[PDB]
Amino acid sequence: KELENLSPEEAAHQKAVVETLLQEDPWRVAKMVKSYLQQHNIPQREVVDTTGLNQSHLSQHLNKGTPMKTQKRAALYTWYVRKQREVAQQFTHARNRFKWGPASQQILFQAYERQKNPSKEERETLVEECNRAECIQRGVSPSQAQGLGSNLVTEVRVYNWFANRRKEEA
Amino acid sequence: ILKELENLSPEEAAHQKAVVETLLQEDPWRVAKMVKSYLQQHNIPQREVVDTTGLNQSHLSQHLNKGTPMKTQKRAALYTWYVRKQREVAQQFTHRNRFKWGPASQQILFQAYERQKNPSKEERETLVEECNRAECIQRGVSPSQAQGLGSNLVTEVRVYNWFANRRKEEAFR
DNA sequence: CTTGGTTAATAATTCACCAGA
DNA sequence: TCTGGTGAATTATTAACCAAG
Repeated sequence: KELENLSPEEAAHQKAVVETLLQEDPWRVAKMVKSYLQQHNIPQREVVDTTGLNQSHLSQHLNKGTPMKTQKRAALYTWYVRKQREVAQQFTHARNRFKWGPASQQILFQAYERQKNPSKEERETLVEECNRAECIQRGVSPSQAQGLGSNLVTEVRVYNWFANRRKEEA
Repeated sequence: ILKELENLSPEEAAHQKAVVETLLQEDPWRVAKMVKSYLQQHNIPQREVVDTTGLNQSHLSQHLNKGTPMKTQKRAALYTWYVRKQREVAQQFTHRNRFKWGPASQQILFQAYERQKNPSKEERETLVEECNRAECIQRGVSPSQAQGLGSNLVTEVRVYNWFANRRKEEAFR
């Protein structure tokens, strides 16, 4: 079961962390929040949907060094620190639209450069070849940590990454 | 309250039905490029099209900027809109939509800035008219005193926010 | 299956807009 | 004479179906 996602002493840590970041340099902290969001391909939307921060604003702050009031940044830094409810999910092999991580794509291109063939066999030869990459890229790495949740490479996807790439070239 | 007392002309419409009827045979993409260049030049919000072409924003874009296949009926709504749109040639003649900076105006504003960020209202309303020139010129009809740029007509306030923004554009890099 | 068509979503961008010093 | 902060709006880009050879 779950009985850990809430510890006062532990939480204190979360909180204490936010006040170290809200004292650090915003853009330094920002590009940290970005890198994570990147590494873990987390829908920008998921953040907004919860911090109540303005999409345009957030984007502008994470990609451009646009000024964000402390209280706001507090909202972000928190969500960020509390988000590691995600490692608990990659630690226990036990919505959001799927997103192709750069890692999986760099290879998705192979089969294409090699042979745009959609073989439901030489597909898996990449499905777990992507997921192994996705898992690697984002800290963890057990070929089996299924904590990829919604970003997990599947054939309800790979087949499409080829399909689409097809409808492209002329 | 400008007039268009021929707006509903027999021949006039007849010709419209024929041209869309033509492009509809022409290469779908060559037409797009055409529709795109018009939209670009006159800096028309893609959105204005979508609202009245009942076409899918994503779709309209993909077709116009990429080689995305669109079935006839829609591409029909497009052209029809396109040719009907070329009505506003009246607006530029007979001397509600978010404003936008055409390239010609912008390439000119960078100087008035890289030169010296001087936002002197003495120099602002000087620029408004200089860009407002390029705009008309870039888009044929050059009757400067023909506020035909309508929603896209450069104003003192714009150049302000522009300069303002560009300055504040110099943040964490 | 897959290619013509098509889009709900997501997010970068653009242009503003406002509070004070 | 703006400038930190902010955001409603617009649009390129995503990852999808879906009908039908």
